[PDB]
Amino acid sequence: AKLSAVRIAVREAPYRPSVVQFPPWSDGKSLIVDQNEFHFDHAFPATISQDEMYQALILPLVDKLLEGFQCTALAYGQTGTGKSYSMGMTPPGEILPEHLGILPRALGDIFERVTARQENNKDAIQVYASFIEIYNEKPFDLLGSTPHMPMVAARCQRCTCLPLHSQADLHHILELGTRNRRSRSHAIVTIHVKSKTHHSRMNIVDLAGSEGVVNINLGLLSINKVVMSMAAGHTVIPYRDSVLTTVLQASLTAQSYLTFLACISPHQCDLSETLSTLRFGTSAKKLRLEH
Ligand SMILES: Nc1ncnc2c1ncn2[C@@H]1O[C@H](COP(=O)(O)OP(=O)(O)O)[C@@H](O)[C@H]1O
Ligand SMILES: [Mn+2]
Repeated sequence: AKLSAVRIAVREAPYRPSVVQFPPWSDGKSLIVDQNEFHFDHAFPATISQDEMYQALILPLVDKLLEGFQCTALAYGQTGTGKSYSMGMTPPGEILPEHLGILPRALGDIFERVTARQENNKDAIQVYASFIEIYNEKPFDLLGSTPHMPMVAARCQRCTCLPLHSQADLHHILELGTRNRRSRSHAIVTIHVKSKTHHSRMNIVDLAGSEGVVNINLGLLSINKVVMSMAAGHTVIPYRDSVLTTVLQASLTAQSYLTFLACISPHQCDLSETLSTLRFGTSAKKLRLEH
């Protein structure tokens, strides 16, 4: 069995001549860069607001998460392309309403839907949040008592989950987790939706720079492998090829959802970096086949 859906989106960062061109005639899921043509499920130009991007890219997942399916939204790309901004990895309180990312918007749609069905349901739903960090291929629980001690054979599930009852709680753990953060640092804030009989996760991954100057994008590449392995039942999925695919092992299963947000720079000087990001995207779309 394979994933329910693997979606790929691209978002252009604010300009400061853009190498990113959105054809005057297109399905709106295409873009051209350096004479090459890329086709994805979404192509957000720099003028698209947080709200629009969330409504189109994540909102749909809230329903799957609620029906019990594991969901992952992963942002990757060159440093400074709006990844952390996009996933809303900064404390909500200090951020203006229009600039709030996916994290706080998703938590709100979750609460609203849980409260709108707390009377008519199969059984009460509990909501928690975990904050993990991968530093130099080593998982760190930023919400635990030892936010500086690697994990092993127990990082997937074992990871302090703090209760969530309001945006205030999300702010707290986002503030806490941040203060516990010390050449690549990826963040994974998982919104856990637990019930007596079901546990579904919404993994919001905010990877570190993909630029250069096992490599640096072992996580990313490892995901593609893992994906292609499920579409053909290789009997042995390479979940351990990287900490990233290990920590997200319970979410990289059949019927689970995965979405990539490729953030790119519109600047000429980042041409090579922007192309790498786009190329990987294409591969992810290719492996995304058969699903
Ligand atoms: N779409 C956007 N709208 C307004 N400001 C943005 C946008 N995207 C990025 N920024 C700003 O650019 C800077 C870098 O964004 P950031 O997400 O931290 O890059 P990254 O996390 O990928 O290294 C931050 O000040 C962020 O607010
Ligand atoms: Mn960042």
